[PDB]
Amino acid sequence: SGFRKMAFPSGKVEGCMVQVTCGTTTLNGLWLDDVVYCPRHVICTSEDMLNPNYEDLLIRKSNHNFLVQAGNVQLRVIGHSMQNCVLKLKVDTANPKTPKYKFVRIQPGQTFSVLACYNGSPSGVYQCAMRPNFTIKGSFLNGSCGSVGFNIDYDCVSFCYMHHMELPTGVHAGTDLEGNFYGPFVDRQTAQAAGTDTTITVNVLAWLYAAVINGDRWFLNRFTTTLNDFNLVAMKYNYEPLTQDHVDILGPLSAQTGIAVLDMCASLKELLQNGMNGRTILGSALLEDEFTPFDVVRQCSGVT
Amino acid sequence: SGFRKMAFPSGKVEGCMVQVTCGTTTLNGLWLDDVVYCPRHVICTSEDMLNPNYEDLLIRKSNHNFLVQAGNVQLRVIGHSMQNCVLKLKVDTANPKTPKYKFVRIQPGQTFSVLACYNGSPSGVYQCAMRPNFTIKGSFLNGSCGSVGFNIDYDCVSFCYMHHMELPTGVHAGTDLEGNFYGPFVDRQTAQAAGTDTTITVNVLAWLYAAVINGDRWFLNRFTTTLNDFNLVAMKYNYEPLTQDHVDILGPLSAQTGIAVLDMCASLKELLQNGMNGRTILGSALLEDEFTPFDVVRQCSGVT
Ligand SMILES: Cc1ccncc1NC(=O)CN1C(=O)COc2ccc(Cl)cc21
Ligand SMILES: Cc1ccncc1NC(=O)CN1C(=O)COc2ccc(Cl)cc21
Repeated sequence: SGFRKMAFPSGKVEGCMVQVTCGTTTLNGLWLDDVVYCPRHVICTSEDMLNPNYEDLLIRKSNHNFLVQAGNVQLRVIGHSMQNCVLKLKVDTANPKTPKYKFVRIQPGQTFSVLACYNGSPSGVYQCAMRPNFTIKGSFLNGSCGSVGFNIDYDCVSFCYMHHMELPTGVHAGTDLEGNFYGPFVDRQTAQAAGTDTTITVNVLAWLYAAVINGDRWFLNRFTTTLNDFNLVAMKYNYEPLTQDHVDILGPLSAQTGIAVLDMCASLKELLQNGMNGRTILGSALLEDEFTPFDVVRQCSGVT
Repeated sequence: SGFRKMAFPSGKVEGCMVQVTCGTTTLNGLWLDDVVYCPRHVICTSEDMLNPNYEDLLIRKSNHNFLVQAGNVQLRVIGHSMQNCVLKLKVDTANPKTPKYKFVRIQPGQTFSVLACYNGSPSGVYQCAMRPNFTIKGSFLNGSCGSVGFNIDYDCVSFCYMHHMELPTGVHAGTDLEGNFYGPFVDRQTAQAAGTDTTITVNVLAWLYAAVINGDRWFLNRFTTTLNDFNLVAMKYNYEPLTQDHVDILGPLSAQTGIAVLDMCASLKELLQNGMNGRTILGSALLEDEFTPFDVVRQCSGVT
């Protein structure tokens, strides 16, 4: 028992981290097979970042301008290309530590682990959710660009995120591994509206189920609700409307605990309307939304 | 910017995890050089656990009864010995993935990362603190025994914890890597009092400094306090008394922000007495104590 914000073991991803330098800019790159992926803004100076013409900036660069170093050793760059907001540097050596991997575009509300890196060296690992507005609330500093987000299914690493920037509001934005930004963001130093965010309802309900499994049950009540009634409350409190697909994904947790999904919705309704009255749930004094129903099942079953 | 409960990258520790089986019990072991360390209760059956005579139980075991498997391959056991509550199994092969390492006994209030494992396979990584009462609030299930806690200083892994048991209260207890339990616990299935716990004051103050660095500053006030006055409040709210050694450890954070330690103590005093009035600090609705002043400095500087 016990429930923690757990990240996937980062070993398979640590083996892929490299440092990429172009001119005076150094950031992180991901070396998979004979290709190194990194944010295309590695080719900019600070002066270029207000409105960079990436196509023109990249034309001034040759393979030998991209310095790629895998810890101690230097990689030989034999090709370079830009795909959306990422650069792909072809190297003459396939990474011997390349794990089985996939590139995936995650849905808002899904979670993943981030291996924060600086100068190609891993500094720490944390779990987070892709917000409904396609931002992530990470922990990143200057030099963290190129750090990646991922999930692991037994021996396969599905890379879903590459870090690009911090918005003026302190939140984070990035791309999938094909260089497409999540959300409306562009890789330019401009103020950028991140949409209205909402709380990931299906994940809060999953976390209330994790709470019951682990013995925190004070919030359970004698009530039930309907999807319509619950959604009027979700509306008022800026929670994502609950759908039958979310109820379906919560089936395994409802089966394990014997608590019907709509009954858990009535506990969440009372918590939204009344607050937590100075009490905690799984060590938190707020409703947590960074655990998916899959995360709860994985953590509560002991999947490796 | 941003502040997360970040764990150390687990790669160096994943390389050391093995499965240890003795009879019908399987748990995790730590393979460093030519020795595998694991909880001594691997030699018990469920019947033995009410009051095991470990010396007698171990005399019934020979080297060949300890099945050690490093993922796919089997290790040959050439010696076994019990040191406090750990077994040390000498193997004929030194672990080729052994990192630079140390065994350390951590102080209560210090933090570390845990790589939760099942059947010798890593399942996830999370950061936690050793509570003042020498328990840890982890996330562990049956089979997690032998999972380790550690910290990393550049290339050196300091192992500080090995998981042994869950107390009837759902909290966790374990040993240093010499097999000495943290706290008054014994490796026996008996109800065991974990002392009165307290909140780690120096870590809450470190986290309020992390909040200011990251822009959360609503809790700052026009007041100051003294160590004596602050300690009367710490007493009432079950917080550890603050000492000059804690103020000294907070020096770098006070220097970075320009907020004197006693002025931050006055913000913490007002938060203890008034609560957070429905507001949050770094995404938390309670006062967080799982970040040491070293953790805050490391996270806010980008140490790899
Ligand atoms: C400093 C920091 C902290 C956390 N995560 C990332 C960063 N770094 C950046 O954001 C880099 N960067 C700027 O600093 C400003 O101009 C930009 C415009 C576009 C893009 Cl892609 C990057 C930038
Ligand atoms: C189940 C679980 C969940 C989380 N962490 C650990 C465990 N496992 C245990 O605690 C094993 N175990 C018992 O189950 C009961 O008897 C004991 C007495 C002493 C010692 Cl050392 C171990 C045990």
